[PDB]
Amino acid sequence: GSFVEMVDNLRGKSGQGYYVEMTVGSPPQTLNILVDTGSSNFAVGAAPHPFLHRYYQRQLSSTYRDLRKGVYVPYTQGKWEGELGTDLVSIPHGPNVTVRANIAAITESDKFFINGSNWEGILGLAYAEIARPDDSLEPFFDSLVKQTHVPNLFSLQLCGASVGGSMIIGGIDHSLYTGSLWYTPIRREWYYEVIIVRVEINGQDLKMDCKEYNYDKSIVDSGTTNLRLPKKVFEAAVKSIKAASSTEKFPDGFWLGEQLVCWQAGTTPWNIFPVISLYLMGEVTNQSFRITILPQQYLRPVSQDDCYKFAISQSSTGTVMGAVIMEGFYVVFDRARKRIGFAVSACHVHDEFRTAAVEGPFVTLDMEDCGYN
Ligand SMILES: O=C([C@@H]1CNC[C@]12CCCc1ccccc12)N1CC[C@@H](c2ccccc2)C[C@H]1c1ccccc1
Repeated sequence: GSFVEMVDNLRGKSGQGYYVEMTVGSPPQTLNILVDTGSSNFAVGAAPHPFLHRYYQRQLSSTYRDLRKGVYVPYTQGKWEGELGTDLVSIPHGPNVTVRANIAAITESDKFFINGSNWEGILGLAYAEIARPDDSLEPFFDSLVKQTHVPNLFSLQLCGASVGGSMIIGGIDHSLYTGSLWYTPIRREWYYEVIIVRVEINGQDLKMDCKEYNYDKSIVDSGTTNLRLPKKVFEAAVKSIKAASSTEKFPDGFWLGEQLVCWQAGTTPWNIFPVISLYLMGEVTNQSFRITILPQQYLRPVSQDDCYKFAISQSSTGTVMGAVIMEGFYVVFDRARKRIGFAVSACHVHDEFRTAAVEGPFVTLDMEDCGYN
């Protein structure tokens, strides 16, 4: 394929995020940068920090322009602060272009950088609406599309377990997937917001009002590890997953992520755990499709023992389809056509009895009733 040089341009550690090399300034300064479809700022470590091997040195970059305004990104659960500027940015294993992008130079942070993650910054790939300090700060990808002829599309193949993957910028690599691509509309351009219309555990409908699946939003977020579900959905899903996997018993805290369970090397009974199906709104009236994930996806590896964390968790800010979901699939962020495509990944981690799937079409009525207003 023509996109060959962008294949396998992602690295990472399990549960710690996928990152791509980005080259900033003049002369060149290359950093490892977290690929995050759940935020909208391009920001880099710019001062020494215990968890950073390298950082951005603005004084050494002749093309760096100070924007003379501070920037702060808040969280649950930590934060970072820095200075706004612009500089020249290229992706050596991405598109053959160089753009002047907004860059936040991180000078202080709390619980942002992860010990041993090997990334030194973050690439916010979502829309300007959620950018800090506000929506006037053009996100990187917006700059890329405005300044170059790179098509308004990227795609992600995240390969789970030391992890790897591909970010194809400007197109779709057909070697990265099998079968067909199925598209769900981007409801609104802020986060990558989608609509979930039905949930099944081992083919059994969870039978909740579909509004609950998308309260108060459902997003596709490459920077979040887990499948995160609204409290009511989480509880019903856990109750159903428990009942489906009853050939073995697990402590209550396992389902809450407070306890881990370990198996002797290569003896994890994947077969005892159910498959989970998320149905997404399709592109045609009353039409949906489903993506199916294996226990290999939602049980994350954390001696001769393999330890696993239950990687479905509770959320009070909507559903978050994180890496747990994305790792089964080749995921197309077709910004040009306001839609997200899903196909079975060529690097899909499966066993000999079951496989991750993207299947359709299905008939689902009143799907418009499922969205939060
Ligand atoms: O939710 C996120 C991202 C979205 N995907 C992964 C995320 C979610 C899970 C946590 C996390 C951790 C590291 C990197 C990414 C992410 N944010 C970016 C960084 C985050 C932050 C975290 C810790 C300290 C300071 C800032 C603030 C937030 C944010 C997003 C959008 C607007 C404002 C803030």
